[PDB]
Amino acid sequence: FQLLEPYNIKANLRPYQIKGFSWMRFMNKLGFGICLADDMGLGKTLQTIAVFSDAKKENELTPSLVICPLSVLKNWEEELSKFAPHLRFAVFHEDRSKIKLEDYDIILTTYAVLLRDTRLKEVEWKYIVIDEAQNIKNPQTKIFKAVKELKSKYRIALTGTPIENKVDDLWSIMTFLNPGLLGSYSEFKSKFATPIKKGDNMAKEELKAIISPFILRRTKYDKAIINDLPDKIETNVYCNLTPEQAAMYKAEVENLFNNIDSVTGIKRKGMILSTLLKLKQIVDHPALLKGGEQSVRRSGKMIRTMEIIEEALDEGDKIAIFTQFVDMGKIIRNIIEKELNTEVPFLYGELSKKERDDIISKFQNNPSVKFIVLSVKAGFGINLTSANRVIHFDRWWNPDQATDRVYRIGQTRNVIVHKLISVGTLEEKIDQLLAFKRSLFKDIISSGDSWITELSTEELRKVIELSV
DNA sequence: ATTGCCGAAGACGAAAAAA
DNA sequence: TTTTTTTCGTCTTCGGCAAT
Repeated sequence: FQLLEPYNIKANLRPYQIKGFSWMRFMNKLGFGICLADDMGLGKTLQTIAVFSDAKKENELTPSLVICPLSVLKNWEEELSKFAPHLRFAVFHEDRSKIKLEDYDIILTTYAVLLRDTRLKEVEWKYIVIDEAQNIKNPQTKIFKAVKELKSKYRIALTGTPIENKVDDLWSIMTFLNPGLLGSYSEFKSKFATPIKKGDNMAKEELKAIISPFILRRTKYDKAIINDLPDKIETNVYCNLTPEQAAMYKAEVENLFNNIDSVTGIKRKGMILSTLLKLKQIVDHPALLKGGEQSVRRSGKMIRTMEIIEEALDEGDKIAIFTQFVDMGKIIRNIIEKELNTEVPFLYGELSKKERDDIISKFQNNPSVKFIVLSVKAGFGINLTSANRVIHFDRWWNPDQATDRVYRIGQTRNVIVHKLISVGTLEEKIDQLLAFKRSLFKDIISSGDSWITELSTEELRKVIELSV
């Protein structure tokens, strides 16, 4: 064994990532299928990229395949090009005929697409990374079928949850990594499964022992790492619009550009403001403008928010959701309370200082109260030191750590901050400008969003209009 | 307390229409 | 032939509801 050196990775890997990355490689080189199971938050992706980078210099990368959930496609896209500008990749999703596999180091696909494309089926793959491997639990599924039939020199199954404790899920992921290690799903099931399930120790102990050398996992509270992680970790959660929202969106956009031409001056700014405002609501949830049933299905953000809440809950986290519309504040609280059948305090302006402080007390002190929804604009006294998980539903903060400090966010415990952005909306494109620069793109942008009202009818169109 | 056979719903593509 | 919006269809998990 030996700790490798992050190759041309464009970032500083914390100790545990330098040990998980090199532990992964070491085993791959000794010809084994391993599984990285660290907690989301520990950055499996990056690590998995450090591997790629090194596997590339030793000439063992090109061509490798990554199979992930649609949810996280742009996530790899982004992390790849930022941390490894030097690695060539292709997204295999649409117009997949205009893509020649072999001419790229890496190829990103979807479990979905694997089930409908032979070209993949028949390649000599160096690496094959199954992202969020839970998508394979049931060996009866077709994707399991489709995935085992693939050809690979090296494999890595990435998962968020512990496999060491879900007997049924272990097999597929394990057998994919190293075929045979557990026999047949039938054979396995009646020597470990039913046995372990039926209360057995000599079963687990062994089963564990056979597997353990292929599974590396590190929680966010592991002494080793609690103090190395940044105290505030921020990921961008990509959301898709529901057909309904996209109609409304498209509807409002192609409407401003039917009157914008008519007017100018003061009214041009105002016009673009409300139309901007209506958009920022349509992406949040359609009921904000149409009323009607406040369902999770009507909104893309609500769909992702629920998936997140699910994980976070899986480690008694205390989640805090922010939103610029009081009305959105009520819907979110309503949906969560009903669906999870839990208690959810909601804090916004109007409430009496005595009311506020009553809620913040329920949040940090009642063991059962796991959420809290806030609809306020920073300049008040909110004490959120109990929150380890935070969600920004929409972009409610004045264009930050000086905003998190108004509340006591980093303060007392490591915290993961999810930032929701609707793909193709003005939400993603406006980041493409905040990230565009903060030397020439940061001064007038502090002036609220007024800076957008001056843009230019053609530029405004590229920014607010729905993209593909 | 386990299986197992609907129905139902949701998530994703792809074919099918059509300003 | 194009390009865009709708509808269609497959895979898959899960909530009953009977039945051992």
